[PDB]
Amino acid sequence: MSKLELLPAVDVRDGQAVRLVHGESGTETSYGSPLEAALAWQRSGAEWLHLVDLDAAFGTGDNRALIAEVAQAMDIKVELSGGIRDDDTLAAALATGCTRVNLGTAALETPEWVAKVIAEHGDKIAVGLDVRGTTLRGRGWTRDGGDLYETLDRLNKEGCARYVVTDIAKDGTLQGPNLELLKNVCAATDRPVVASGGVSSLDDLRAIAGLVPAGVEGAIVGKALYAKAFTLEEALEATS
Repeated sequence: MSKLELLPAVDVRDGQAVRLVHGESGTETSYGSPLEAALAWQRSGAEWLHLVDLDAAFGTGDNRALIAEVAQAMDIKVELSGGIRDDDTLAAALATGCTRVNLGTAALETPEWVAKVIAEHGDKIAVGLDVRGTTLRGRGWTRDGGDLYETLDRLNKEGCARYVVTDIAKDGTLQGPNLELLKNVCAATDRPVVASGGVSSLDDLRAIAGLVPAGVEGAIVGKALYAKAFTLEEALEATS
């Protein structure tokens, strides 16, 4: 009923809260302590934290203990992502008591594993779709991931509860969300869609909120909050 969920992000690389541009390794701007960033969002009224281990995502080690420390400090909902691609990584992620995880690369690379984990864990699983036109991209050996609609059909029919949708071209660039893409994904499923990437302004958040009736549930917000484009309090006011 008009409300858009907001998920301020903390992405971790080499023990730091960082923002990348187009999700590309080596474009890091560091914002200091992940724990302090997460604590600040929570103090500012966040209902969700979107917490990401980028080292795990990129295959350059991991920040497992730090990610756990951050999650333990949260009294709010936590959506956890980054290199979750096998049983052991999934087990540790879920042991945080996070509200849900995101699987990204895994859905392209081992579709049978994603099917199994959806079946076993239900709506504790959401799948990230990283879209270039109509093609999906991952972080393993797969620049080609598959056709967007074929992957959505397979995941829909396997019972996937929720999708996290990113246009790599808008990521960390502050150029506005890809509304056409979000709406195209809403056409292709009845499951909730979470927008990820591209937010630069309060008006961008209002535009994403305008898609709630079409099936967009929330928006993950990174660079604009760290850049102080607006305060989390202002964002919360604008998204009902």
